[PDB]
Amino acid sequence: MFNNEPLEQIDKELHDILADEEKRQRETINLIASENLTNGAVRECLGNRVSNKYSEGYPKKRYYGGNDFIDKIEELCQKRALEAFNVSDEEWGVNVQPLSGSAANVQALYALVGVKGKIMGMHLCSGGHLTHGFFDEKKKVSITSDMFESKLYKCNSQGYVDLDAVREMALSFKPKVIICGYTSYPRDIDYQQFRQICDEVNAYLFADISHISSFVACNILNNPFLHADVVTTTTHKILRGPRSALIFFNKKRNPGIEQKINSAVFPSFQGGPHNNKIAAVACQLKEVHSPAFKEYTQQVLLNSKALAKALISKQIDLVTNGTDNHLIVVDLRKFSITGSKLQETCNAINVSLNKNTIPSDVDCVSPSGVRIGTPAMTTRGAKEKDMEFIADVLARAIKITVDLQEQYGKKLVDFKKGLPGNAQLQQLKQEVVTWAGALPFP
Amino acid sequence: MFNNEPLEQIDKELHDILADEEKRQRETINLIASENLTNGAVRECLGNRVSNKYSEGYPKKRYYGGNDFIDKIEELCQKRALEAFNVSDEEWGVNVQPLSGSAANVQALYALVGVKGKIMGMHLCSGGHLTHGFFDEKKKVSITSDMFESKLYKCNSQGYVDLDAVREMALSFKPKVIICGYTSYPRDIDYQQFRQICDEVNAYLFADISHISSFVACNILNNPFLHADVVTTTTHKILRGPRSALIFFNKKRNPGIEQKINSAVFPSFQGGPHNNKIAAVACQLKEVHSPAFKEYTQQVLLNSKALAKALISKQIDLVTNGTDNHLIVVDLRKFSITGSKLQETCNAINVSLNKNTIPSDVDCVSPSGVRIGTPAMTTRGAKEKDMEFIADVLARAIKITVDLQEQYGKKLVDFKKGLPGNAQLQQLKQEVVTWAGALPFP
Ligand SMILES: Cc1[nH]nc2c1[C@](c1cc(-c3ccccc3F)cc(C(F)(F)F)c1)(C(C)C)C(C#N)=C(N)O2
Ligand SMILES: Cc1[nH]nc2c1[C@](c1cc(-c3ccccc3F)cc(C(F)(F)F)c1)(C(C)C)C(C#N)=C(N)O2
Ligand SMILES: Cc1ncc(COP(=O)(O)O)c(CNCC(=O)O)c1O
Ligand SMILES: Cc1ncc(COP(=O)(O)O)c(CNCC(=O)O)c1O
Ligand SMILES: [Cl-]
Repeated sequence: MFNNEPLEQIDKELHDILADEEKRQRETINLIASENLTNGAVRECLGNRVSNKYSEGYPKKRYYGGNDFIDKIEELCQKRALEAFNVSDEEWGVNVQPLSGSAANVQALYALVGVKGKIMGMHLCSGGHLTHGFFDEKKKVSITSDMFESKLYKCNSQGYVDLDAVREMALSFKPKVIICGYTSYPRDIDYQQFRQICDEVNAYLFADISHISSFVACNILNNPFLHADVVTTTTHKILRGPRSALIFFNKKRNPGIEQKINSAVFPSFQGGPHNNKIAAVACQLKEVHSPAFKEYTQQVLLNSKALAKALISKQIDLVTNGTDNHLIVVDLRKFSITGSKLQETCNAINVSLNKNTIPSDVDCVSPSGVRIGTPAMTTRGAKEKDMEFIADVLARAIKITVDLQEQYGKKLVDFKKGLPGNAQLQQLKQEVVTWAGALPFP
Repeated sequence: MFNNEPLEQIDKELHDILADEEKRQRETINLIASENLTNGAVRECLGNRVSNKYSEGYPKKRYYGGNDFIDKIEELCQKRALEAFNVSDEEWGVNVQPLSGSAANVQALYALVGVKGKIMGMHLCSGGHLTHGFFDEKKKVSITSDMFESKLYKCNSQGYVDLDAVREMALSFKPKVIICGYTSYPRDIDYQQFRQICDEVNAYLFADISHISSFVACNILNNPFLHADVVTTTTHKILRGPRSALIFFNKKRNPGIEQKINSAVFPSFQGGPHNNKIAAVACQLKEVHSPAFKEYTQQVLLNSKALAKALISKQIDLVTNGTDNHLIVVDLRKFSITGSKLQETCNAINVSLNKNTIPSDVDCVSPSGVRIGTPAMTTRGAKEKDMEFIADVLARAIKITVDLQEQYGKKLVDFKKGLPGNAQLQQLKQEVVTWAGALPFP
């Protein structure tokens, strides 16, 4: 007693928009540092009937029976995760149930410190995530600042994490957890120094590596598994999996931590797991542990270095003057245009990027930067040579943005009016669409 | 620079288990009250490239651009939802971002009351959910009992919600929210009476209708939208959607609730939405609002009544002696077997059900019932005639369970030893597999 007609016959209205969405993705230069494109096999898992099953609990500790095949998939996923991140299952545990990055960080934080617990994290404005304790004078913006007591550490004026400030804060604040790994940080992290600071105050070390996870797995960047008690990551960014999260815990360092984490994910926060997510994650973790994926990750870094170097050749300033990873943050102060203005301009030319704060910024309204990344475009086959064109397109959009601002003024409402119909933008979009439309698309 | 091989070529190990899972689903008599089977169209959405997109924020208020088509899908979803639940978009608002039911409840609860906030809900043992404030002497099991202050109200000895007790509790406890709508409750709810109690104490009315959402939408059962401040529901159960949740808020009763609820989902708890989820939900919400789906829902109730009646003709006791909905809870005390033993017996015969508490039960360990539901089997085309056979199968499983307990003893370890190779079970399973295997499968 069901309708088995395909999506196109069943809901033509919805199917058009999805096909529209498909066309926009394939015709866009996607520089969102956190975005990627999943392969058909990962999308087959996400559409699988495994999502039908309710399997509250953990493998071999299910509330319900009929979970034999589900248990194999959840165990296959945990093995592949520990393998991919070069950790021993005797020494490290992992939870595959968190639905997304934010849920996983909140669940993990709760496990470690509990309600009213004290946490330290990097500020959103300096490159931290919302789930790292972010609040504002006006509001406790994140649950992580409301169900926990949070202190926030700023990066220095050159955009690097300033450890002296971190230690100064840890000794005075005395938190139970200190979080590192960030949302818009273009450089590598000194985990060892974090581990040294955490010990002095007897606090846990929490590394959130969602943005750089692939780098850590393939040993191109510093390894937080050597020093951290907990490691969290999403699977949908540089890792190129579905939208999900992973929580790693150091049993050797903290016995009895497995129970706290596992009980935090369920039943403290979540109910039934999403089995299609888990199947999809397993599928990508196998790809992650192949010499080919290491190649791709290497390619992402090469493209990022080349992109940075080309932007600098065109007189564009980058925060910290470059990158050790997949992402770059452009300081736009010399051009006197805001990041929101450039983002608007870039949408008009089918270039996806995001406005981003810089060290000088005092407000999340009017940020002075944009953040770009290479993983999506690297997934689409762009090589080092292709980055000069991306940099050229961005330089042209900056100039166009300056021209329009000269013509209509700094008020964002007035600036947007200049955008529709602009000859140069229509031309620029056209070149963007023609090059973007050509590239391999999973 | 990606691998486009199909799932079978790319991951044969994973692909076999999924086909295994598929075959077990198709060969099982699925009586899990919270389970259903999604159509190909809903799974096409789940596998869609829309999940590649990051769209933090809300429609027309996105952090990033390139969200034109994503915005159409989110607005189309909220529109379709409000229509389905027969509410005016002027009077009610809905949030479509929550990843699952538990997340949605925690988010909604936080919006209304905040940290340390006072809430009241039905106890887990009486048919309430974990997200309704569940705690135990040994620990605060749900975040809802830890981040909030919760009081729990029990049903009476006949299995009915006892309003006198709720009022007694509300006036004494003075919570900001009172929750109704349950995980294992076989009868309808008097929302009006709840609305009265809440007014007496100035508390919000929260209805969780995930198990009965279809009955509320198609108007076979009482409408909580008439009385509640908030309605929450999952989309993966009777509604037949993907795994996701919806949060409804009454704007007329509480202006400025829209912002409180919306900010709670993001950026308080979650980050990026899962667009494939939202797309999937829109697709099912269209089906919900068709006269055909009302027929299916009607059929779920016909099947449930018939099943209760057939169980009773076989001398099996039901909590509240019947049902007003899709679910039944069987009291097993007269047979001196526990729910866990019957669940084990039922997995051996490919009958999916879950152990459940009954009013007499003091502790969650060793519960004296099993909960069954008709939505999955109704989805597979089972009519009222087919229920006598299901009831017959369950009667045989109870008898066999009693015989095995006689042979091997009441200890769970000892009882399970009798299970493998049992001639009657092999026979019952084969009978089960033959009938189940034949039914339509989406
Ligand atoms: C959307 C998002 N999610 N997690 C994040 C952001 C960022 C961000 C967040 C916010 C923000 C502020 C208050 C409340 C909610 C918010 F999302 C404002 C801005 C800004 F300034 F550019 F408008 C940027 C950015 C990557 C998009 C951000 C940055 N920078 C950081 N570090 O982490
Ligand atoms: C798994 C689940 N999720 N939400 C639920 C349950 C139930 C349940 C929950 C628990 C439970 C207890 C402590 C901690 C975590 C738990 F999941 C124990 C039992 C039981 F009785 F079978 F042991 C049953 C049931 C539908 C499966 C339950 C019931 N009854 C209720 N009302 O809501
Ligand atoms: C370090 C980090 N942690 C957690 C999250 C949360 O992931 P979910 O959105 O799946 O909840 C993000 C997302 N960062 C947003 C971006 O970089 O674009 C992140 O950058
Ligand atoms: C009333 C109610 N609310 C929330 C949930 C949880 O939704 P998620 O599992 O998607 O978090 C359930 C599922 N209860 C388990 C069952 O009935 O089988 C429920 O019955
Ligand atoms: Cl999903």
